[PDB]
Amino acid sequence: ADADPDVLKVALLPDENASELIKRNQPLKDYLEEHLDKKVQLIVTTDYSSMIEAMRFGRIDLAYFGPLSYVMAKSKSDIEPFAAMVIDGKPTYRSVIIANVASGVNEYADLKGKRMAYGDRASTSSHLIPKTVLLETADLTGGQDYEQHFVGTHDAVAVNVANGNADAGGLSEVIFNHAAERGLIDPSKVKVLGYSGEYPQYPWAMRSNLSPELKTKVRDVFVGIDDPEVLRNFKAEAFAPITDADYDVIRNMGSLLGLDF
Repeated sequence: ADADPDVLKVALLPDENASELIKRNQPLKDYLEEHLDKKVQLIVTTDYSSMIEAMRFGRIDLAYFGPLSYVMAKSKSDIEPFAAMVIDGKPTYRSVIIANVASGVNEYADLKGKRMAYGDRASTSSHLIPKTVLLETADLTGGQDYEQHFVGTHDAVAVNVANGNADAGGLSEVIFNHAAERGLIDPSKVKVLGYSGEYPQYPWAMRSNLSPELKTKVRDVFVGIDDPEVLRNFKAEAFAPITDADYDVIRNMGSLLGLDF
């Protein structure tokens, strides 16, 4: 492995359409090239598992993880978290549970015997969180009391609920709220059932076998971002420092999915 590579391979969690992600992250790519004296290569893998595996095998250098995919990767490889975005005045985000207006699902309890859409099995806000909400509020167990299907991206969850392939679904609040704006869905075809509580934001992480000097520079450059043109695409105010212990809440919730830490 190279401790100080000329090119940084930077992976983005595939929570949306790859073209949408590359677009959103272009100003950040430019900012990093300037302040790090590196070439940056943006990567979007096919799914969450393929991103976790690429990290374990040393094929990527930096990664923008979701909370659950981060703790899974941390259990398999030597990585360290270093920054998360502050959006709408907080370093947290929520899951939204939505229903198709034509399904007869008017509240959580009505999901009994119906079709629920989740994103990736390794997703926090499109799997772990909404599954937990349904259990705690309505005593409903996935696969036992309702049908569960995994459709991949958060974009796909919104699309499958809106077109009638699923009766209800769970996804990130922010991704849902911009789905009509992007023309993914007809907003009159869906309604909101409820929201989760607030959970820690997506962590940026890097392989720990980068040089100590390079690791310090990466941390400092991200936490120092105050350029409005980089922040605007993310609707963010800042990049905050983080620690591994900030994700213990997710480790404990993951017991429900059979994960041990």
